[PDB]
Amino acid sequence: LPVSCTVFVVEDTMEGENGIEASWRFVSHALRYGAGVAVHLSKLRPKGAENGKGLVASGPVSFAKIYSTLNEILRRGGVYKNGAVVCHLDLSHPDVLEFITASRSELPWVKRCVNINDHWWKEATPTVKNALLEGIKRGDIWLNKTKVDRNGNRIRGNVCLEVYLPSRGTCLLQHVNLGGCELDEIRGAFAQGMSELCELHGKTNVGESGEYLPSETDRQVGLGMLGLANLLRTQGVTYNDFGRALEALNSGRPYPSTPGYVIAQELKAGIQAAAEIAKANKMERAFAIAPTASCSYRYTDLDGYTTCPEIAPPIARQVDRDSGTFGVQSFDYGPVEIASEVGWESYKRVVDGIIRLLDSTGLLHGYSFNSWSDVVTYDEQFIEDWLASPQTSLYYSLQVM
Amino acid sequence: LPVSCTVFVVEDTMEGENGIEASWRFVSHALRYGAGVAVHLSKLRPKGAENGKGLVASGPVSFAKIYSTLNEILRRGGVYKNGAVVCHLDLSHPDVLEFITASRSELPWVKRCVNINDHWWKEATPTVKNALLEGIKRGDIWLNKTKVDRNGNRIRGNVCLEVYLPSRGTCLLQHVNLGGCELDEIRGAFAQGMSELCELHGKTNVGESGEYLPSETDRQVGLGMLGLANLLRTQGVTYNDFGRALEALNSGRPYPSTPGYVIAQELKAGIQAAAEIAKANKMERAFAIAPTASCSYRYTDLDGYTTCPEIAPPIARQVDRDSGTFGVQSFDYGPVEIASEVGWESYKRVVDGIIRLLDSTGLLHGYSFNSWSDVVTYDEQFIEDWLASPQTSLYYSLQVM
Ligand SMILES: Cc1cn([C@H]2C[C@H](O)[C@@H](COP(=O)(O)OP(=O)(O)OP(=O)(O)O)O2)c(=O)[nH]c1=O
Ligand SMILES: Cc1cn([C@H]2C[C@H](O)[C@@H](COP(=O)(O)OP(=O)(O)OP(=O)(O)O)O2)c(=O)[nH]c1=O
Repeated sequence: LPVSCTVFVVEDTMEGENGIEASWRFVSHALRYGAGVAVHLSKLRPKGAENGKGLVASGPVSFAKIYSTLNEILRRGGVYKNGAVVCHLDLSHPDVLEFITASRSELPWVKRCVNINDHWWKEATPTVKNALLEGIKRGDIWLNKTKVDRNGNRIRGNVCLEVYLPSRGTCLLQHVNLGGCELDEIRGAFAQGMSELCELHGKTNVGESGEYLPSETDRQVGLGMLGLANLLRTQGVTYNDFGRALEALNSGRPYPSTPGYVIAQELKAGIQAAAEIAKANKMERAFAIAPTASCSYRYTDLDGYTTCPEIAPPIARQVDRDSGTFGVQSFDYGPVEIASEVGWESYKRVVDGIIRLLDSTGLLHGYSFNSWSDVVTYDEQFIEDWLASPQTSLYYSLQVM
Repeated sequence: LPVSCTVFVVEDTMEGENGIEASWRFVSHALRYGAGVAVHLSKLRPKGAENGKGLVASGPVSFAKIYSTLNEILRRGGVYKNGAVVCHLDLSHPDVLEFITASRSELPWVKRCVNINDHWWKEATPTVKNALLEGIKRGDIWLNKTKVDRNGNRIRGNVCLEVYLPSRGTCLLQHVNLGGCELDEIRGAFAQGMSELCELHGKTNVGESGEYLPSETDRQVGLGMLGLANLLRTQGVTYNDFGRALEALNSGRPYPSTPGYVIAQELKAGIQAAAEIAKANKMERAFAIAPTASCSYRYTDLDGYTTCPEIAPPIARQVDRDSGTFGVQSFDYGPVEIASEVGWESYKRVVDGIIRLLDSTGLLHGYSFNSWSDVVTYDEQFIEDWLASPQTSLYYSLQVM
């Protein structure tokens, strides 16, 4: 199916409609088509908890092994080999420590994400914090925040962390190419994208298979953006200037009409237009920023160069992608600013400003924030700053220098 | 349930009534109650077989890992911890070699049995034979023969190898205590046991759960025997004399009326009476010899000593059984002959004679033959002799001296 991702929550019982065995069947079905899953194990009771009629429960870390085996077998046998599994878990779970410290031999083919917020982080003991920092520094444990819908009932993130869905949901995404649109066309492009997304929401028919929710009950769609670096290059605006202009616009402070200010105002106007169009069709959540590693390569800017993925600056001007089918393809991002030159502060400020702009309308799913391992030093201060900032995830740990 | 064992055969398809996923659910259900399973993987296509719509199949050895994980988790969490899994496989399967050589790290918590006969053994290449001999010498691979019902449709052995059942079947067993019955009472005891088994066959209601076959369609029961060594001791008959008498009786040759001959004639008469009673109730198969390690300890002979398990001679006169609940219990088998003193030949001849007597009526399931590793040298000649002899399995590799 076109469904890129799906979300499943497993109840604390072996059998049922959403039982662990039903979880095995659903994961097998999702992997046989290539779509990834995010099996949330936050409800399984802790390991060693005795009920009285002796059933010494094993805990989520035990079933992680079953999911790992299923993933390995089916992905190596599956038609689509791009599927992945992400076994989310909470930070308040008493088992989290074990979940953090399991070596790659025990759980070889499953990524791991931790749902954290202010309360659980504060309550966590120092040992758990140190284990989390060590894990993230080695690139094993991802982070994600917790957000409740307007009714207060919990919603859960997907595989790639920027879309928030309920149980057995699905994800519909569409990307707007900033590099390929002129400054005046931004609002029109945003309106066209949002209208197309609203129209396409009701014609997917994903839920007909009986595994997914019906389309009428979802009321969600994600309008992401890609190709910011090319736009900044074309207008001759550096990341520092764009970040300062975005911060000034968001704070409401007066600012001179520099090109960065014009771009920021155009982005705000387009976001507002898209928000109005979505509100017309009764869309709960509209804006979601997802990585475009597999989608950016098929688009081009005005000058003919390849558009940079999402809004971050490309690590290197030229990228050589190796695929077993089409071989090795060497593409160029043009004379754009790259990670080492811009610096950590400019990138962080720019992403924070854009995420604040998108969130201002209240229709934000999330963002798949990266992290440059060769520049910043992982510390509890870094996690505190990440939690304080409007970001909503921590995806990968790259090397830039 | 009282069901000691069950048999499942998995088809070559992911979904269905007997699909691999149905196999996972059935194995989980069987393990949650302690009853073991014998998941026959002889129908899964070989690893690496391509169909054209790319599905590079993994093979049975891959799903052995899923079954191992399920067994580990559920047995350590299961209420009854006596459950076990035995992943049968054929000798003609092109994957058998891998199945034989997998180390204990890959498949830690699943036993392995090989279904062999004359044709497959002859067709097997030397490397497979050497791998099988090495495996059996280390006590990893068990053997079992192939037998077809009166209609020619294949039937499959259970976990402990002496009962032959169809898919989703069950096993009903009852044991006759030779040590606790006088020489004249043998026929009456056999008749009583067979009548009780026939009566109890139709009142188990195992198939009401929807997983097992209905009781009306089974038409099977197993009348085993235990406590031969005590009987031989009481009558003052050594294993050699009893074996010679049994061989003479079976061959039809004239023989003097020695005590061994009297015992053999009584056994034959009792077997014939039980066979007639079973045939009265239309029983397809009636006689099955199973190990009594967990059942012999609750019975006593005429002199008050504990009866020896099945028909083999006990390894040591005194046995100290350690259980976490009742602690350590030291029981005595009395002044009975033991393994080293009797020798391999006498034991082999006695078991062969008794199995021939039981098979003479055509109502034999099988026998769980042991093997003394410290006496016999494993060679292709040994396997040839085992195949030639009326035995039907090869269970464990013990040490006697
Ligand atoms: C039976 C069993 C349960 N468990 C644990 C893990 C599951 O999350 C949890 C679900 O057990 P349940 O299936 O709900 O056990 P139960 O219904 O018989 O008893 P109760 O209602 O009190 O739970 O039990 C094991 O880990 N291993 C086992 O073998
Ligand atoms: C899809 C898939 C199949 N297989 C192998 C193992 C199973 O024994 C076997 C069953 O596949 P099927 O489910 O029968 O595949 P199919 O129905 O789409 O195509 P066909 O009818 O030709 O089989 O395929 C894998 O090993 N891994 C996989 O991911």
